[PDB]
Amino acid sequence: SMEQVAMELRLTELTRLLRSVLDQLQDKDPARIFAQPVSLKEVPDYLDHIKHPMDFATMRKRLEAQGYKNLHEFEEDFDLIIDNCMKYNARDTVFYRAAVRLRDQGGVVLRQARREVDSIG
Repeated sequence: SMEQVAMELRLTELTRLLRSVLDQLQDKDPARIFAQPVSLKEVPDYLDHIKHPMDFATMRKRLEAQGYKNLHEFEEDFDLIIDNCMKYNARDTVFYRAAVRLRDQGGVVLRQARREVDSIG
């Protein structure tokens, strides 16, 4: 149908916007601490601690399959990156600290993304 097409154009444009959001958030991680899945070879117990692992490469795979229906879904995944780290790693670690800085800096990008998603529909 023409409606299904219109819908798919909206999803494609959301994907366009979320791809830009993703690039902006990932720039706030210049150390690349969150770029890839935590290695289960290198942290073999990880899944005993963290039930839903997340990372920026995993988000990008989902993004490129148009797997985020709305900004809320995307933000859920971003928040998992941060919250997983802040639980697994102690407060005094470079990892925890990287997550705090990512959360704080990402807030700004996400605040305007939400306005853009609502604004453009």
